[PDB]
Amino acid sequence: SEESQAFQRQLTALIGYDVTDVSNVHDDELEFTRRGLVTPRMAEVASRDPKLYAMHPWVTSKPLPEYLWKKIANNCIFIVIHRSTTSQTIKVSPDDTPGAILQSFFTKMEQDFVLRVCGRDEYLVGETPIKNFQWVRHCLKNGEEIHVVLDTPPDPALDEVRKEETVSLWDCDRKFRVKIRGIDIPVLPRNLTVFVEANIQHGQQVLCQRRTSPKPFTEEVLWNVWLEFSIKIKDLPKGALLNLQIYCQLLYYVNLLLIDHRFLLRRGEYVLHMWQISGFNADKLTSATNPDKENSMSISILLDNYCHPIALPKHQRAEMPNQLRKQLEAIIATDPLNPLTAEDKELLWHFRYESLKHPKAYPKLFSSVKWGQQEIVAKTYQLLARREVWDQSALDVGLTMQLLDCNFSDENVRAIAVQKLESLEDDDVLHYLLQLVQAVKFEPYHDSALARFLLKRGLRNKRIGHFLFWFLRSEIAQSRHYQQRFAVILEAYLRGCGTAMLHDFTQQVQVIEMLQKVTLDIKSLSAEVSSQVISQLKQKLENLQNSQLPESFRVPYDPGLKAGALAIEKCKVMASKKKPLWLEFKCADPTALSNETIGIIFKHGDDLRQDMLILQILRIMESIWETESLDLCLLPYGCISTGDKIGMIEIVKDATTIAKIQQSTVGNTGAFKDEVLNHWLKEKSPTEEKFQAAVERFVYSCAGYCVATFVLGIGDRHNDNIMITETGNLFHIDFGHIKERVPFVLTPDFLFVMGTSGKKTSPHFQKFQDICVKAYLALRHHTNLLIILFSMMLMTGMPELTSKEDIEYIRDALTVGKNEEDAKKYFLDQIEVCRDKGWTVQFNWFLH
Ligand SMILES: COc1ccc(-c2cccc(S(=O)(=O)N3CCN(c4nccnc4-c4ccc(OC)cc4)CC3)c2)cc1
Repeated sequence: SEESQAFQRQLTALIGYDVTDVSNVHDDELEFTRRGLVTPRMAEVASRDPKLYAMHPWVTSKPLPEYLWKKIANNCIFIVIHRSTTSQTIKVSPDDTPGAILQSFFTKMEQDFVLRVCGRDEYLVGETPIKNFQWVRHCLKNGEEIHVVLDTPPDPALDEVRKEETVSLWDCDRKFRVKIRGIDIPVLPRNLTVFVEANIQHGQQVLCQRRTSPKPFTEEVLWNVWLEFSIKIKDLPKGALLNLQIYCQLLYYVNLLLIDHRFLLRRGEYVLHMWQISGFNADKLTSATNPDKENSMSISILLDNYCHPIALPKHQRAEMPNQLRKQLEAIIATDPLNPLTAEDKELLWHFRYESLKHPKAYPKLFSSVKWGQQEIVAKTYQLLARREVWDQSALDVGLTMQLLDCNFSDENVRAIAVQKLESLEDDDVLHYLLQLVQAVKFEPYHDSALARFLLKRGLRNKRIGHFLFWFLRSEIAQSRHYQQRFAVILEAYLRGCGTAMLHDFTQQVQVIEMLQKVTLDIKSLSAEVSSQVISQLKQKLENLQNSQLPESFRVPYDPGLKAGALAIEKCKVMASKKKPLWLEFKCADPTALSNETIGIIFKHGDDLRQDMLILQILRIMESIWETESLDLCLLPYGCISTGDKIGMIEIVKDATTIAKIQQSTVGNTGAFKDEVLNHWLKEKSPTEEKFQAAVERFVYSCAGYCVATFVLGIGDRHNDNIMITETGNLFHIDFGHIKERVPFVLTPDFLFVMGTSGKKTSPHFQKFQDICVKAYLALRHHTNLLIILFSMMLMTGMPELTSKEDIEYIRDALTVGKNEEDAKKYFLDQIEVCRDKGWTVQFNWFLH
């Protein structure tokens, strides 16, 4: 039809990639995944409650934090309910249902009304106590009033979805072989000899290696040689990768899955365009080929074809000594970055039913399996069929994440990690979502349980689905390595989210494309900002607003908010290397009880996915702290990669950098004075109440950021990259932008404000040291979780292209090993290194 061809053409523009494109493909896998995902998508669309889908309430089952409780004086919460123009402040209990709060409204003077948060497409509905709604919790934390507009449900017809579209391998004792025909590149000019190393890999584990003779590095090098491996064909596991690498030293690589998605041994002829190494990475593991056929290195190979095909079948007492049990338990209580030795692995494997009794043992036990041995692998599966302990176990997200990393390539190992994730409520899925999307890079096949968990969760909740879109779209628009997989996963989502989200995504995508042009132009007018730039900006925004540009769009980093018209007078270009656009918008919603403006920074030039990852991890730290009743007042500002080297960032209101506070100079030229931050703080606070409230928030936020940045290894920052709000909330910005050194930014200007300038102690600095220690020890209760996120982040987001060594930073900084008091002391040390010390690093940067 056309019809369907129009839709597909719609889809393509949203995704920013053509899933029907069959040009950079050498098999069926992608098309096969497209059709495979029809079922899971249709089962979730059909099974969806349409009423709750449309109103997407955002709730949690977590207790309301202690902190939080102390903001509810007499078991009471006030809710102001608007209707045209009148508004009454009902009195409510924290366990009252929105059902109960509507009866308590009509009786306190046609059932079809919901409470809608004023100024936002956010609903307080369903069978949840009002205190357990995240908006309600947001309000309680920030000391704001809870304003709701009594109105009519959203019509679920707007979310309507358009009706849609052998010889056994274990009988083969032959050793496996690949013919290397040759390599061909259109131009050399690196400025030698070369060989091809051929690896049989299973999830980063090298099973097997054969290599070619060196030959001179011409534009074309023929070999043309059989490389016979030590490994039999019957022992090739599912997920086995043929990895082909070109040396002198590593210059190019490419991969070919040896067992395909239909369980068939790969046969025949391939010409494969390779990826280049650029002067330890999820990129190294991709099954995708370079689409750039004009410029890339190519390798030509032949797989030992047999006119008969080869599948891959689908698998159908005693007691431990006391001291070996203790040997084992010591292994199991060791952290994720701790190397297993050959001995440890053998102990793990020999005593593998004992090991199964401990869910924490599983990464290390599955890391002790010989995946290059058909019979051992078979015994691993017999083991995983015996899973009562794993299934009864309390979800541990840290443990589960670990089974979904680069070390686990077996479908069946990974499927029990996803099994566990099913029990996460939507609030927790949102916390981990970007890390779960990224973990899709460690999957061998396009269609995986993980991909289907993400799809399912995205289709079941519009807030999840919103972030799944942008997170997937971000990767598609800058990862050639994975854009084909992620595009197929994104199209799948897109075919089940409903007509209204499709409409919304289009406008957002449209707004974003318009603003890209508008900032490309301004970057190039402005050399390394003049009248005739804020001429041509205010000009271009006008000639768009006003054009062309949508009447409203949803804010991608905060989908409950809708932006309307530009505030053209408030829009500047920031005085910065990359000329970011500071934009401000009118809020589309009339029921918005303020006049405040929606601020959005748009920047070309930098890859914003690193920031995303760090910001997401800090939010995890806050939920970790929340479990121990600590609020460190972070501001993990919104920030979304929207396409290639572009994206938007939340303007935090009433906020300046610390540099600007100092640069009302001060006599440059140079450095720096201790009061000023405090005077600015007094200058911005009216009452002595608010001032001291501000000094307090400062003590918490400073502590949060000192801990959070130290653990992540990104605390040695210059103060043009540290901001503070008028109410005292300190925050770091711009994690892109990742001797003498410093573990964090605690400069004399922060110390004054705490009242310990020049150099002694004070009540506030005493609180600071105490809060830092509690915070630090709380994160350490979750050492494993943090070690896995950090190591995943580096591998999926941090070029570099990183080395077991960069990853080990965090265990050092988390002082793995140590006890509560040696760790308390370590961090109290770090607080002292900053004090010594003072302004040198800030001054030093001046030095240029
Ligand atoms: C207003 O609240 C903010 C929220 C987030 C951010 C932000 C977060 C991450 C990155 C960016 S950026 O790349 O657009 N940024 C880079 C650093 N940057 C500066 N560099 C040197 C000196 N000053 C700045 C700067 C100026 C103003 C400012 O906000 C008022 C923030 C930083 C400005 C623009 C900005 C800035 C302000």
